[PDB]
Amino acid sequence: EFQVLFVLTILTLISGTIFYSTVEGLRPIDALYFSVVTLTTVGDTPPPQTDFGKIFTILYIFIGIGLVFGFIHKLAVNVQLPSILSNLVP
Amino acid sequence: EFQVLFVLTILTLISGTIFYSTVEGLRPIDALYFSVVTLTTVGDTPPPQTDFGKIFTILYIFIGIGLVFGFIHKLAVNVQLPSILSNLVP
Amino acid sequence: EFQVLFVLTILTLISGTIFYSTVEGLRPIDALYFSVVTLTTVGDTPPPQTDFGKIFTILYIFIGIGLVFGFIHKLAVNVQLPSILSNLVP
Amino acid sequence: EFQVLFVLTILTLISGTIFYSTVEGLRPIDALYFSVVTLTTVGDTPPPQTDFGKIFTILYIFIGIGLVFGFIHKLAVNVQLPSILSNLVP
Ligand code: NA
Ligand code: NA
Ligand code: NA
Ligand code: NA
Ligand code: NA
Ligand code: NA
Repeated sequence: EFQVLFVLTILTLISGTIFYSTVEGLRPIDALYFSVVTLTTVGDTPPPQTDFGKIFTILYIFIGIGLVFGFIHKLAVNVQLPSILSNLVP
Repeated sequence: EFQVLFVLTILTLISGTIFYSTVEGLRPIDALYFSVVTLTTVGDTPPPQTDFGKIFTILYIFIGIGLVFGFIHKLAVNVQLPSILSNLVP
Repeated sequence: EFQVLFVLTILTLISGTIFYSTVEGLRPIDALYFSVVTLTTVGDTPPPQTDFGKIFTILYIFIGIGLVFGFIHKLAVNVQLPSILSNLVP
Repeated sequence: EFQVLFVLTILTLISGTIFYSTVEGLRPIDALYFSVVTLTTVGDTPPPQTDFGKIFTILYIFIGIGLVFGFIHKLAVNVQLPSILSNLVP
């Protein structure tokens, strides 16, 4: 489960990194950052400047938001919860 | 269900596209983009400049956020989940 | 329930409108807009410029986000859902 | 539960405050603000300017978003709900 959401999240971010670095001309790290803050809805960066960028982003949001939060709802619910929960036991 | 959330999401975005292109003077694609990042809460674009735009946006957020995420909670929960889940079966 | 979440959401937004118009010097409509996009996490506007504004916003987010989404999870789950659901019945 | 989510949220924000004030050169209050709007997804501030800042932020989002909302889903669900609910009783 977690490992699978891990991989799926990775592929989604890799695709975003390749897309924005190519079409929006971003450095890879900036392309990855944009992909991450977009899918997590933080959206603290300027929007895409090209129409291709805008269209892809719209589809990217709809298809990737569900996956990213599903993964997050496990990274802390099935991995970080116990580590802290079990330790909260004297 | 999915098909219905599909259509409802479409109508909501169409209304947003017409509204922002007319009142905020955005090109249709930019009006659609603003509508999408607003309802998904990414909000990476500058806010509306007119009071009419601000008022509509406030109402648009409250009435459309629930629908958009409901749709998303199906596009990946009842459509993208199986496609990957079932295939995860040797 | 809905009517109560309605009122609670209203009071929260009224407080935000008064606060930002006074401390950040925003016109009331802009103060209301900032309050709304902040609590719904759209956050498409520039952040507060004063330290008082930043501190209040931090507390405002933590105390109001839960309420605002609870209300939203009813405005469409217990009000907009039936209207469309029941009508989907031939 | 609440008290524990309280503390965990605190530590996460303290780490963010120290990180951004040091690496991005922000005043402590601004570092705390950035940490808060990032983890709650409001993201109304300019993104980090350094690559170290971008990388940390990516990891910070994935590890802290779940915790922050879990806490929020208690600050109003197990603390602010009764206070208003019980009082709604004549
Ligand atoms: Na956001
Ligand atoms: Na945002
Ligand atoms: Na912004
Ligand atoms: Na958000
Ligand atoms: Na933003
Ligand atoms: Na800007």
